[PDB]
Amino acid sequence: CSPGIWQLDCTHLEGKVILVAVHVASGYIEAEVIPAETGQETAYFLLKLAGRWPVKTVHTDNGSNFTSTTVKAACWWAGIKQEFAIPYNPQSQAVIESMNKELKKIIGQVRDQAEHLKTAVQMAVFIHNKKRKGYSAGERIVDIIATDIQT
Repeated sequence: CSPGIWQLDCTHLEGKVILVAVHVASGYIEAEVIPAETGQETAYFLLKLAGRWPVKTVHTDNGSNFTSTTVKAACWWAGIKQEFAIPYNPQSQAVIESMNKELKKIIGQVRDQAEHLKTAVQMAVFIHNKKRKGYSAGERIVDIIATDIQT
């Protein structure tokens, strides 16, 4: 997949909101637990992600998520463009559903090893990214980005 493409969605659990970002080419995930879905939270997460990885385009399965002035400002500042659903590449959509499915499963498995849901979500990200499938998603993302540096 292009190395600059990410998917970003929110999922719901225990009355809280989990923002889940997946780097399409590797399956690596980043997530945060946010009070409720807001354009301000989506924008803040996008700016954080773009300062950490070379984010070129972001796709989502809820296009309305990216309407607000504040999200448009964050994409403008960071130089991100939206990847328009339209025929969401079949291999790509399959990566995204699969990583999202895997994360929700892991959260459930570690949930009682943490008091708060946000702690279990980050234990689930950690497990997910370090799981060898072979290399892990964490290994794959650094390989892909590092290889992309050198034209």
